[PDB]
Amino acid sequence: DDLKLPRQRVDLVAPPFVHVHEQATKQGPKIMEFKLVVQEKKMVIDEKGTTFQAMTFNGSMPGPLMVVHEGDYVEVTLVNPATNTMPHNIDFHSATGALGGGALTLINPGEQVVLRWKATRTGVFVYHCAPGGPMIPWHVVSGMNGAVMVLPRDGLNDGHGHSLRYDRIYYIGEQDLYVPRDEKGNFKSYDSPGEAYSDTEEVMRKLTPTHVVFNGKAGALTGKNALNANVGENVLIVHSQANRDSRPHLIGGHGDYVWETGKFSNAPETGLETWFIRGGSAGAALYKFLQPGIYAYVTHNLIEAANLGATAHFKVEGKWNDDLMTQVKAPADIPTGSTNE
Amino acid sequence: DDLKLPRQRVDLVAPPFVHVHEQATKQGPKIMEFKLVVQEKKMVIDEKGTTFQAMTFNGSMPGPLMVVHEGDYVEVTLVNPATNTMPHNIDFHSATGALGGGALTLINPGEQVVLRWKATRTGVFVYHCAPGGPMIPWHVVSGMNGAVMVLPRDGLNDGHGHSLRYDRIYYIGEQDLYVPRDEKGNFKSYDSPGEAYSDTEEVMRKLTPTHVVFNGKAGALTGKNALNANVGENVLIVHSQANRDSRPHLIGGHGDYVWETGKFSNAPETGLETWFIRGGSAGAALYKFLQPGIYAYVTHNLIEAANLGATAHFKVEGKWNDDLMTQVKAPADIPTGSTNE
Amino acid sequence: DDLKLPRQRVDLVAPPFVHVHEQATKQGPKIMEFKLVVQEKKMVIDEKGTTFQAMTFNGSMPGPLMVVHEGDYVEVTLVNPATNTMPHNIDFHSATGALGGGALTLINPGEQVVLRWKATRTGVFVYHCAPGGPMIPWHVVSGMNGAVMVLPRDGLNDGHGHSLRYDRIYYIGEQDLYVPRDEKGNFKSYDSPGEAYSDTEEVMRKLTPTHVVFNGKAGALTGKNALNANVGENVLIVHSQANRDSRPHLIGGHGDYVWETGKFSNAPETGLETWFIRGGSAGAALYKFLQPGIYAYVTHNLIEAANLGATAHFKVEGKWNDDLMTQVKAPADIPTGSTNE
Ligand SMILES: [Cu+2]
Ligand SMILES: [Cu+2]
Ligand SMILES: [Cu+2]
Ligand SMILES: [Cu+2]
Ligand SMILES: [Cu+2]
Ligand SMILES: [Cu+2]
Repeated sequence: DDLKLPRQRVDLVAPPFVHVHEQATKQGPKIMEFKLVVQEKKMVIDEKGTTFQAMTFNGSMPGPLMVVHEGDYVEVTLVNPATNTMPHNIDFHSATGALGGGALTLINPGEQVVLRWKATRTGVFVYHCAPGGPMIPWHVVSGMNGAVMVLPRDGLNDGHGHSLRYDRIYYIGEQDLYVPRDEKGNFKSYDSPGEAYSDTEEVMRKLTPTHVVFNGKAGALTGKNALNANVGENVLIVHSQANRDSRPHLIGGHGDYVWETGKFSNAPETGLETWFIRGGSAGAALYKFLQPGIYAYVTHNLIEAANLGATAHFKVEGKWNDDLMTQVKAPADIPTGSTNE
Repeated sequence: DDLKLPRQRVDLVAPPFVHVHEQATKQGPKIMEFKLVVQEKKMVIDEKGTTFQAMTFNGSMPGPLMVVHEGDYVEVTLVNPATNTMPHNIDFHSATGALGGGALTLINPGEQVVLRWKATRTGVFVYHCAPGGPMIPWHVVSGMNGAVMVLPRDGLNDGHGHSLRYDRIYYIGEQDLYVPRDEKGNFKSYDSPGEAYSDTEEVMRKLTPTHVVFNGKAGALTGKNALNANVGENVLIVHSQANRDSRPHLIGGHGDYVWETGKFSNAPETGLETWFIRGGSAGAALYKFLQPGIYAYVTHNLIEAANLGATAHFKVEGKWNDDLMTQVKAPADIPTGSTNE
Repeated sequence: DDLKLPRQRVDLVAPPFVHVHEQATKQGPKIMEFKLVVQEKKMVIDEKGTTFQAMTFNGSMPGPLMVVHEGDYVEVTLVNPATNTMPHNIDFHSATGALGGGALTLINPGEQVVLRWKATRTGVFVYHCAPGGPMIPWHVVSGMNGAVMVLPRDGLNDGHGHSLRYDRIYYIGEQDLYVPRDEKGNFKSYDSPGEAYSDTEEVMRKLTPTHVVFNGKAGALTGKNALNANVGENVLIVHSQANRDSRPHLIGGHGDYVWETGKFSNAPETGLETWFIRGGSAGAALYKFLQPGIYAYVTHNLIEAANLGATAHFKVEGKWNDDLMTQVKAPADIPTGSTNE
């Protein structure tokens, strides 16, 4: 029975940015059309230049954020070009049936498939490849995961009948990676994903990542690729982790409104210091910036954040508020008449 | 001062099934009588036939689910037959005082003990052995843990004054296991729990399980022992983990109503993709099946799920709903006029 | 523009105790003055006498609990005596701007600094050192972390308009430690923090602690330093973990009211068995003791609790309530007419 709704083609953009969308809408349900192209390729994952045999949707880790509204249909064309070596598929945690779509989307290199799923559940959700068996974790931790956001048609709210609107949105995909080392402790390089598999599975089995990165590599979202904001802006930070827990924290800020389980039918928690993304999920936090300067956005296992790659920066423009915080006395020599024992 | 209430003897059944019970009841408080018999025995824990020196309540991992109502008394006869080698006891996280009952239930082989605890707290709760000191984790990770459910007398509700009723209930006990390996990486076998202890403690200390299983072994709840359901049924899935965190996910479904901390005085969260069972607790999720087919129920560390044992299946009978999901175009060769870069 | 409020100097006390404070107050906002003195020193961390090159605020792990009210200003003098070897600073997760204060408080040995932050966010919050880069995790896991509590001016409430008042408060700071071992597996000793660093970083990178302790050492809060309470007392247990997740559980009790994300703008959950402190946060639980005796307070990874150091005790005075729990029959030989198969 043909589905007779308007169609809208969406052009995806690379994370941490997000394709243009409306928050609140008075449009009715549409068939929202997306295309994802699998790309297997070697990628650089850390500041020392370590390479990795990655597998991606659309060439990025994470895959791009898709945004629709409650009641829309999502029609995804998944493409597996013949330059790839592996079969792939896609599982939407937002979707109902057939293992999230994985049981309807298995494609060999040289094939494509078209899946439609109804967006009946609001929130942010993981999507990931899941070919079967041990290939499921391997494809996911090789980079084959992203997220989809299903907004209420009226946009976000605080769970107490007040509208919430973001000025800016960023998507932070966190990736646990498992890179083999040689006898001397150096990371090993491989010429194909298949050649990396056996050694990689051994590292995976011990459940300790070698790297934990945002946007696919250590330092991806620092330096010149820091995330911009301004004092007074309400920023939505979507965070996903398809395989392993995370504990996001905005250093020098808070989560004003946090859906740590990621589902907008639940009221957000207020005023959090650190929240928790359970592996296999996406969550989201709103924050209104109150101070200018550099903020570091981390997982608050600080070892992961500082030493395995999992730090992003915000650079926030505006005027400093000395009522909220001030340096009363700059560093000075301890007074000779001090005690301090 | 004798307690003058009606007595009801309950016959426990092996997980993942649950003894017969009422959800809502107009019966008053009763003394609900249960018996648990400790059994130390070698068990098979994975598809390659690895054996393990297990210690169990009632011969199963997990121990059986006990179900009572708020205000009932629970009178447990704990039996430690003289064929066992170790002292054992029982700690109910549902109970108040004496380390959950552990300080009143320590029995040598050849002894039994009778503990009564009042079910003053609603929810699902862990029970476990806890003899003292380093024996506490060892007995728990050797299999000596289960769960108890204390239902409100009016049954479950959504926290907004609407009754919730399940058509079916399953109990998923997740077990982290720590099996020693020899110099070549093969799992070691032992002739007794005591002989396994020193080598097992060394693996335990590094906090990385070798196996993470549902119902005591990899593949326990797949193949012919898949969990049955039908389209339209509301299924309650109780999940426990006595020692280590888990992140349950129903692949192709959701948690319609989830008590991830497991306590029915709190309203459930709605529409979750993945939830979180903190180690040392039980949680519960309701889901109404909307699509037929195979569903995989996992912890969403996919390495744990696919490679360490932690996958169950549901086989759901009914009619496919093409409005919720459909394969618009089956796999086909990428059109020659396609781009895809 | 000078801030013209009354000033109040607070004398901090060593954990697990808490400086005197009011729960509800009709005082207006004050500038609450605190001093923290960094101390680098070797400390004993386990029952076998293992030593560790620690770095602390005020000589303790955790640093002391600071207590203020919503709307107060907190003026902290941070002192780094010239006997220390390292630069230090302080990041308050309760504060807004400048990386929580870290970007305004970096002091060399022989210096001090004065930071003021407005207590605009209610809850319990971590504070920690964060000098920069890989020094951030190293200083934190060397002991440089504590917590601050920002109470509502009306004190705590249940989120349903009922006041909650504690009779007693304890602060449990949990510390993950990473102690190097030699080729034979023995813990290594060092003459300075700098000399320990390279070997310690290698252990940190594998993300598995060697020790997980409360109040700075295994057994700190057992034996003669057990935590006292009485039947009928409502006890607030503040728990922090600056780097790694924890799952607190009171063995033989419950969490009557739990803010596991730690922020008093959110209603607490009721009747929990086990709760979850996400690494980089503090949470809090109220419990009214109903039974006398020993209680063990653990992280419910029981391996961590029994074998890596993470057990505290409460010793509770009062009268046993046989209605809540009783030993119906003491241990006895299994009756000859028993079956039990
Ligand atoms: Cu794939
Ligand atoms: Cu998934
Ligand atoms: Cu036992
Ligand atoms: Cu327990
Ligand atoms: Cu420091
Ligand atoms: Cu921090």
